[PDB]
Amino acid sequence: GGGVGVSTGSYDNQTHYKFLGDGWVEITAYSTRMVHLNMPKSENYCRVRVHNTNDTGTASHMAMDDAHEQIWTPWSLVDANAWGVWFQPSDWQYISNNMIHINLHSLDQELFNVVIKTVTEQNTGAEAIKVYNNDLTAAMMVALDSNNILPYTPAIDNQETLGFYPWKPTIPSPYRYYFSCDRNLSVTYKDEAGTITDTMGLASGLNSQFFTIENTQRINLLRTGDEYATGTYYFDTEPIRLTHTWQTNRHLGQPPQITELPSSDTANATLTARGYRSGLTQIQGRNDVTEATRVRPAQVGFCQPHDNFETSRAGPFKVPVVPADITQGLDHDANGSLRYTYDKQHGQSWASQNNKDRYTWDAVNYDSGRWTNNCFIQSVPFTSEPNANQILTNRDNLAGKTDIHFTNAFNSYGPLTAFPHPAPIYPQGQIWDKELDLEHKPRLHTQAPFVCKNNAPGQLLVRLAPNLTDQYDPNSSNLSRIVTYGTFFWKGKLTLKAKMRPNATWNPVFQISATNQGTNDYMSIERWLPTATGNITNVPLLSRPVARNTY
Amino acid sequence: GGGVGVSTGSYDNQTHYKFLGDGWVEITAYSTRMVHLNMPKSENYCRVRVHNTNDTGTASHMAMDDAHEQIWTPWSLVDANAWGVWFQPSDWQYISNNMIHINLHSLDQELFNVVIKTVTEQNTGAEAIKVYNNDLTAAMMVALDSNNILPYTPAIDNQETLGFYPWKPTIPSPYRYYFSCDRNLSVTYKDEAGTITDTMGLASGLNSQFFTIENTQRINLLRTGDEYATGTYYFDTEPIRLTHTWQTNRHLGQPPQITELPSSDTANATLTARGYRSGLTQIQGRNDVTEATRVRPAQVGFCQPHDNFETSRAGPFKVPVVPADITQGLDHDANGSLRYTYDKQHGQSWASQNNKDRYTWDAVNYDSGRWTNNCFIQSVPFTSEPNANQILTNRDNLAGKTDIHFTNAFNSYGPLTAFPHPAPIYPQGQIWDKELDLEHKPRLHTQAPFVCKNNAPGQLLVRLAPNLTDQYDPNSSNLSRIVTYGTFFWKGKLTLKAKMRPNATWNPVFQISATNQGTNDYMSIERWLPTATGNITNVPLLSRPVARNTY
Amino acid sequence: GGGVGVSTGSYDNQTHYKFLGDGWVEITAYSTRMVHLNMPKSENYCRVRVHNTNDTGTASHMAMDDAHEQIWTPWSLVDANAWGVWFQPSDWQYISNNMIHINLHSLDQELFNVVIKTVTEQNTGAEAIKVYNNDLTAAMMVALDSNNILPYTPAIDNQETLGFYPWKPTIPSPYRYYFSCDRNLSVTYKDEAGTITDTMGLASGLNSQFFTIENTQRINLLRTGDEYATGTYYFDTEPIRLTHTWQTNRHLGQPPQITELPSSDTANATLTARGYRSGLTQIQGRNDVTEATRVRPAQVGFCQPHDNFETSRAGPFKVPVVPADITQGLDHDANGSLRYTYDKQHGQSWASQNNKDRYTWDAVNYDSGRWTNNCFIQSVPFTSEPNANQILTNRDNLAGKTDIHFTNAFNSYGPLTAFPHPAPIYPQGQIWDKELDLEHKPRLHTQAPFVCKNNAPGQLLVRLAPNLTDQYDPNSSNLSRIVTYGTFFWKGKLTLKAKMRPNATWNPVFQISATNQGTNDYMSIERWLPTATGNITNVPLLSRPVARNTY
Ligand SMILES: CC(=O)N[C@@H]1[C@@H](O)[C@H](O[C@@H]2O[C@H](CO)[C@H](O)[C@H](O[C@]3(C(=O)O)C[C@H](O)[C@@H](NC(C)=O)[C@H]([C@H](O)[C@H](O)CO)O3)[C@H]2O)[C@@H](CO)O[C@H]1O
Ligand SMILES: CC(=O)N[C@@H]1[C@@H](O)[C@H](O[C@@H]2O[C@H](CO)[C@H](O)[C@H](O[C@]3(C(=O)O)C[C@H](O)[C@@H](NC(C)=O)[C@H]([C@H](O)[C@H](O)CO)O3)[C@H]2O)[C@@H](CO)O[C@H]1O
Ligand SMILES: CC(=O)N[C@@H]1[C@@H](O)[C@H](O[C@@H]2O[C@H](CO)[C@H](O)[C@H](O[C@]3(C(=O)O)C[C@H](O)[C@@H](NC(C)=O)[C@H]([C@H](O)[C@H](O)CO)O3)[C@H]2O)[C@@H](CO)O[C@H]1O
Repeated sequence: GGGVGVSTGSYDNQTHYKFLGDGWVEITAYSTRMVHLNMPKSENYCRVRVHNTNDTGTASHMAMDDAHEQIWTPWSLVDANAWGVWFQPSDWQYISNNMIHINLHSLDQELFNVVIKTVTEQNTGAEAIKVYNNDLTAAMMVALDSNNILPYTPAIDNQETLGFYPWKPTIPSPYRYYFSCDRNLSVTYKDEAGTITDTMGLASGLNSQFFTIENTQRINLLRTGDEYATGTYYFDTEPIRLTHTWQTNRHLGQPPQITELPSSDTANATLTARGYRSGLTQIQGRNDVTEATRVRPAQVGFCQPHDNFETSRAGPFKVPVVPADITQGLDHDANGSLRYTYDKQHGQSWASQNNKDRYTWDAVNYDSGRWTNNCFIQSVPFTSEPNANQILTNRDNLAGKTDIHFTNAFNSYGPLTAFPHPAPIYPQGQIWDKELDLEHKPRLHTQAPFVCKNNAPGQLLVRLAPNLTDQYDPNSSNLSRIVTYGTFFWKGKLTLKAKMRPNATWNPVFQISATNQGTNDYMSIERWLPTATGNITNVPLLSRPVARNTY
Repeated sequence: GGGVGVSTGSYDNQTHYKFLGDGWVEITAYSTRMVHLNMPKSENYCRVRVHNTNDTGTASHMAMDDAHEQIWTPWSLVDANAWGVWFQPSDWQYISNNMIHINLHSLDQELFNVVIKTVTEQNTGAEAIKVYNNDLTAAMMVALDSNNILPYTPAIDNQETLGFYPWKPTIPSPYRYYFSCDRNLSVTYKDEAGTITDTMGLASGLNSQFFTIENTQRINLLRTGDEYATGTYYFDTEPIRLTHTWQTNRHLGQPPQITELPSSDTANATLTARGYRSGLTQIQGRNDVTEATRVRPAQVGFCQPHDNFETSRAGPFKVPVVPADITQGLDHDANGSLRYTYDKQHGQSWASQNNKDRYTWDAVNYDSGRWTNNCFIQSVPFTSEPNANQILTNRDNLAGKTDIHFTNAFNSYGPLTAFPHPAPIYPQGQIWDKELDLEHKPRLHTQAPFVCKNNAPGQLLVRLAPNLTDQYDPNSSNLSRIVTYGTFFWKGKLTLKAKMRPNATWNPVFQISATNQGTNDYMSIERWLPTATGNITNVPLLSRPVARNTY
Repeated sequence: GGGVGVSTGSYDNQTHYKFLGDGWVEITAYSTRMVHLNMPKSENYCRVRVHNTNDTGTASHMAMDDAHEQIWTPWSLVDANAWGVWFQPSDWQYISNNMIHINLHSLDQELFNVVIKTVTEQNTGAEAIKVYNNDLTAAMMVALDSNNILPYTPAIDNQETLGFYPWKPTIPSPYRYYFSCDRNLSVTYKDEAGTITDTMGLASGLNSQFFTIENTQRINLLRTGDEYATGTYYFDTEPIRLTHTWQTNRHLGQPPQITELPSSDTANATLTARGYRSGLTQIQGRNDVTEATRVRPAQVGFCQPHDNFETSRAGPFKVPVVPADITQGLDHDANGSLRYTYDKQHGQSWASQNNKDRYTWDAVNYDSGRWTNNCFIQSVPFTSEPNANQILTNRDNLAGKTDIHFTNAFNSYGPLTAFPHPAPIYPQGQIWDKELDLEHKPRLHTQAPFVCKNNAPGQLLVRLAPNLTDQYDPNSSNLSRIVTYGTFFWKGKLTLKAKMRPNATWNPVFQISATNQGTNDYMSIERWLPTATGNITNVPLLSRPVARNTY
């Protein structure tokens, strides 16, 4: 039933594995958090703009423009979407090593053991002690948006999701969303003479959308004995592959036939002379077949315009880039490696004195990357040994500029392009994402492995109902109210489908393994262990350890 | 149902006896305690090491090395395993006198009448009074580990088990477990010149295990009206014998036949001359049969290496020793007598000004002990009247050292060895123990009479759920929280099977009996009685009073 | 049906995995080999002795004595018992990483596609060409001993088992067994004056056993179209644990309670003073409790007499030693680490110019090892700070000899001893073994994980039936016969039961992983890969990667 002095739920953070048959595993991940909620700093919906002129008023600083318009709401959201919420590091190891693909099934959520307290300051003076006592009749307002009427607002974008540590309490993310506003910011370079427009526009009768939680939602009122339960949500998603691909566009198909086996282990094999070699090529006018010029089934990976900034009405923004392997040439931005910034709750370490910690994720698929300094375009009719005018290298100045080269603006994407879908990032990364409502849709989102086809799981919104003092004027601009905060337990259940991997290879596969301390190896075990004072860190685990044959 | 203002359980500490048939008794022992729980001194799992260089940095002090590595947890354990929890002294007398063997059957446990209070300090100043008031919505976290996933950690090792006095409240033991770390400590003697290594190692990727209660367990949340009940656990164990054996290896079999009965009560009987005596001996080349040299069915008891310190990766440790009778020669360590150190809650007396009280338990089986100064080895071919070179005594210096003798290093254990299983120690001693997970297992554990064959009874873990103030930063290193403590009642039911003893002897058997005060006899009654100020002591009762025929 | 020109079997070397339910896996390993058989070098049973006087005629060389007596038989045995026959390296990785325990179920064997050819030398002269042609009517003799009447003779002892490479043909091991003979070899040291007896004895009417394959067995005759199939054999065995134990005798039980948590990550925690500490110890006369001297449930591991040579009638031999961890002190022989010697067929590399390759296997269980220089025995009554006469160290000269110390002769094994069962060695190691027919049996065999309780799987014996020329005299001492050899396919199916491991730990477990070439790390991948000329090596894989809680 429930009431004062009776718990409305239980605490389960453990993860379970059922083996359903041959190779198939049902993974059930329970997660529970104690959540700390503060009375909102304003009772009102606010429409606020951040316009930073100090940064953008001076030339060439375009890329740091923050200017936008947002609706601030008194509500806060409980957002469970990150991988670090659901699993402990060893679970991720076990899944990553043993399973060929995995998929989302269902999601459950609960709120229980609501506690609301009021704060009074007794013994006013140098002592200034605070007294804490229960308000048994106070309520917490809870709303779930199942129909996704409100703007969809993943909390992991700002790393505001529930913490990754079962035994540490966590806080909600305050709910907010963008509002339509036009921005004009002119494009300049460093120390350029002129004037930067740097203006924002008036509200648009066309594009204005102001949503209210109270008008769009059914709000449940939870006192202490109350509990709230979301129904079971079911994902419709495609499974993601947990094995990386090594196999480049030059590894596809049948190798050339060697003339004979080499005599010693140090010797190299030889091939039929390229003039006499059989094969298929799209080069005209030459009788040759070379491993580089032979036709392949598809383009694996593609060149992407990198550090591309395009401007629509809202302002400049960087065009996303499909994550691919940074090659031996290490260039990160061409291949669009992800870079995370996160706090102690989600990562970092309590030993760290910095405000945030940063990690650059490199794609684990060694096939589709591009190494730009070694890319080139050659003139037609094709020739062996091109001269300087017959080949375009990455050392060539585009539009007479020293640091701009054709690979900056070059886009090779086309019908023949094939690339792997990027990989989940265990402690910090977005599990699922809502699909855009546009008619023509992207083939993949960049940050999130799973995209909900029809309807995303709802956003769970909470706030404290206001406690009013004895004096309340509805027409007053300032509102006096009782200082109040609350805590509650969030529990959720995430079910996944996965399948065990085969091993057909003679040789041992790569695995995620712990390593002794004292060597600086990334997997050195002490990083997953507590310290003497209880400091702990949770760092990104490599994913997709095991290789796969593409073709 | 339960709620605020309704008790969720009852208090039964009394012990019951059912007589089920011929000689068979079902013993049901109820025990109840009020338990006092403090908010944990840290919210974090901590990995801490104690390395005492002051003791081990100087030579010959090896035996006092404390160095290890442990995981400190915020959780506390309620541990009912000691004999002093379950029985009052007269119950132990009654069982020990009348019963030939006894065995464990089942165990139940309950938690009820949870009370949680918060502490505030009013009237700040010289008065500095504390105010106590109920937090009705606060919860206590409870976890039972049935599957024994967590490291198994008997609280009686440190004497941290629940107190032995029904009317006195008791406290939990904080839960902690060892963590893998390597230690190097060199071996030295007193005033030896050199350097002692005395180092500890870095964490091991191989051996590191860090467990979390939240990740491995299902935690129940208990408010005031809530109660928790363990299911019934069932022991699989072998019964233990409650009668001692007197019968030495020289008492086995048929005595020699006397020539004639003696003439007076003071006279001694005589035997057939050893040269003419019939018998069986393993001595070669002599025609004799003596009571000492005649063959016996088995070796009763065996010589043990004593004060043996062996070193694996973790450090030096003393090898355990099967408890046996300290003989007329009184030597304790050769026969491995147990020595307990315990506090007022478990023993001692509230009249005592010492921090702890100490008792040395001597084995009650008078057969299998070894008296070392009278042990010797004799050369082959055997001879009567050996000279100094033909016999090895315990006065002989081994490796040219004054205080080391062969009985230190000598191990006689073999296929013919038979010894009694040691005995339970009533007020302070471990009732049951979990079996090691190794493949080749010890025949008995040294401290505990009962060893659980398959799965030990679960460990019962508790903590207070954190109470947070109005200001909580998840990323802050320091955590401010409301001062909170709680109390609850622990109740348990331990069922035992026992069988009454026969008496076939003409003469009266030895019994455990009280004795008048004024003589210093160990059983003097005032030790079991309260004092004027209420001080009470509970001291070890001898066990296995009644003799038994071995063969 | 079968006949000339029809194959009687198929080639399956692949390994299969069925998932039967929760955590349970049925592993089916097929293995197939082409076997090359030569006409035996003698048609007779021969009783031969090797007596090497050159080695043992001179003092101190006792340990190299090879002297024995054997029955040489014309038969050869096909022996499938090694782990390297059944699995490819990645299969062993997969099993070793993911499975907590494993057990033998059944064994099948087949012989098919028998080919027998005769050799004639045409064009006698400098050319001396050999001609090969089929003898269609020739037969191969096949016998399986199900009842184990013949002496049991594992071929892996000499590393004569079928090769580890599916695509490489292999040869049988010629069948032979020991014959009873007495040897006298006196014990001497280097450059000792005297005479060494070094004799062997005459045949014993008591102990002589001469077995014949033809008299004890039913032999099947296989021509080309014939095939042979063993029935299904079923093992009765205990499963073996695939997880190592780290937990030393000093890691057992509850750690001491620290006074307070340390202030900084560099600080060490402190414990209650040993004089005031509660606990249980077997030391008498001291009021202390130390981590080294506190009582533990059992002895984990034990000291073993090492390089112990005992002599029965047959000669000197080294006493086996239970494999245990070689500690930080690295001493191998005290802990009995295994050392293998093997050829290219079973290992090594075809790049190697040495005749054999050698590997020393160190036990993977980090608990039960002994580090001998740090072991010591201390005098009674116990004292802190012993002087030189009060402690026996490993630097102390035993019997006045420089290099002999008490740990050489010291045996701590007893009732309290517990140790792990050693681990399987993947490429080279014996899977199963027959149990000795003695009444009192060893608790484990040293080399083989699995011991057959009742009846071992039969030995499969083969030979070519003799081809006789036109001239045959039964009474002639020399036998002229047609040069003949044969080939056949051996196929076998080994079924195993295994169970997946749980992971309850927060931190990542250690795993077997491949590693990039260019670092000298043991797991560097190129060792599992072919070379340019086709050379390949198969090296021992570490086993039991994942840690386990002992207690
Ligand atoms: C090209 C050049 O001149 N220098 C580069 C250098 O920029 C690059 O990274 C630097 O070098 C250090 C090497 O110890 C780190 O890699 C630093 O990166 C940090 C970061 O991104 O801020 C530090 C941070 O602490 C790290 N993360 C954690 C959880 O500790 C991350 C992390 O290692 C990476 O993100 C991995 O993806 O890196 C940065 O100052 C180095 C890279 O080796 O190469 C030089 O040539
Ligand atoms: C050999 C020698 O030089 N002297 C020994 C002496 O060590 C030994 O014990 C001492 O003598 C007194 C006699 O009154 C006690 O036996 C002391 O032992 C204590 C102990 O272990 O600390 C005192 C303690 O108070 C006692 N326990 C309780 C509950 O009161 C225990 C207890 O009596 C024993 O453990 C019984 O097992 O003993 C100690 O100072 C004596 C023993 O008689 O013999 C001398 O020769
Ligand atoms: C104590 C001392 O004076 N020297 C030891 C030394 O004996 C010991 O081993 C030697 O050092 C080399 C180091 O490269 C090898 O370990 C050699 O061992 C061999 C062997 O057993 O013959 C060589 C062999 O090729 C190796 N096996 C394979 C398959 O390649 C094996 C193998 O590495 C081991 O058996 C592993 O168990 O070793 C030997 O000459 C070294 C060990 O590091 O330590 C010195 O201190």
